[PDB]
Amino acid sequence: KSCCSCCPAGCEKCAKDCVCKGEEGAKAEAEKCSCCQ
Ligand SMILES: [Cd+2]
Ligand SMILES: [Cd+2]
Ligand SMILES: [Cd+2]
Ligand SMILES: [Cd+2]
Repeated sequence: KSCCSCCPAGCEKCAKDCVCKGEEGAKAEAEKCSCCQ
């Protein structure tokens, strides 16, 4: 699943376990993040 607001369901960055799973300062609402990019 997209598992994110900053990533789609294809983010292979999240294909391991959602690299941004940390809902701390890596807010997904952002619509996009800066770890997978
Ligand atoms: Cd994300
Ligand atoms: Cd991601
Ligand atoms: Cd994710
Ligand atoms: Cd990310």
